[PDB]
Amino acid sequence: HWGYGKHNGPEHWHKDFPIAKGERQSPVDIDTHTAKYDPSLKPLSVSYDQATSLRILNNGHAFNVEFDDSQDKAVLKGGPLDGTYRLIQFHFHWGSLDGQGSEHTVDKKKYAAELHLVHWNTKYGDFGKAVQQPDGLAVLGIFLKVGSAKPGLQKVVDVLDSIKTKGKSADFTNFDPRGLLPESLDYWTYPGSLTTPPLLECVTWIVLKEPISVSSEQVLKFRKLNFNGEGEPEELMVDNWRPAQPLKNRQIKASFK
Ligand SMILES: Nc1nnc(SCC(=O)Nc2ccc(S(N)(=O)=O)cc2)s1
Ligand SMILES: Nc1nnc(SCC(=O)Nc2ccc(S(N)(=O)=O)cc2)s1
Ligand SMILES: [Zn+2]
Repeated sequence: HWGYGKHNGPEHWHKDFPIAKGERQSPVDIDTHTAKYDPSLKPLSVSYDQATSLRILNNGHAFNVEFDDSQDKAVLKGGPLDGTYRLIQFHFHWGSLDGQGSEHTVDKKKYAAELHLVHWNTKYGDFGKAVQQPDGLAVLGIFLKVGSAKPGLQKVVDVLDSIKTKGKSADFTNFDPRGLLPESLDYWTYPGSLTTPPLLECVTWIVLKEPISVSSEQVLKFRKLNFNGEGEPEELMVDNWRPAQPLKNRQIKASFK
């Protein structure tokens, strides 16, 4: 099955998922000088006051913090989006070292990690139908750099010891994802894809310009997770990022001057 190793990593994915070589794949490098300011773009509306986290899961590729998406709560609107997108999960991608880990890059700069808050378009009724549509998902991407600790991340960090291996989950209620946001909601946006198989071309990407700072100790704890299941050979969960893909016929738009 697919993964991040030499024999099953991103360069192999196209054999089982030929859309890997498609026209709107993610991530991409964001060339800041060629991204054009679009004054028609709206401020992003992130309304996470209500949300309701349920669980955290090690799925063998990353860990997902999952939300109850059965009601109109935790929604992303505005920005480049038409209509309302509901939060279902967030997860991260990160490196073996602080100098790599992000999926998107900024003028070729790689951040230590990248947070993806995943939302589905409520006009398609649920996530499984939404991923079959070109405007089905909106993923809010946030870069992580290593410096000061992010206090709002620590509850996530501390539960990781309980989901070390693939297939482990833990109750994870009352986690407020507002604690993971930077101050500014300035963003870049472009049409793309899921960055893991099945690589579906269903995502409006919204990537925040301002990174959050996390501590070295916080990211070191991400790197203690395992790709493998319990009682299998230990493979540290590191470098679970897809490299930048060809931009092809797309424009990246900036919300800010
Ligand atoms: N039952 C088994 N499933 N997988 C194995 S290891 C060999 C294997 O399946 N390799 C492999 C499978 C899929 C992909 S891919 N194209 O990256 O999804 C890459 C590599 S033994
Ligand atoms: N009916 C279906 N249920 N689930 C699926 S695919 C699930 C999935 O692959 N989700 C997912 C994958 C990648 C990303 S990402 N890294 O944010 O582009 C977000 C979300 S199709
Ligand atoms: Zn992701």
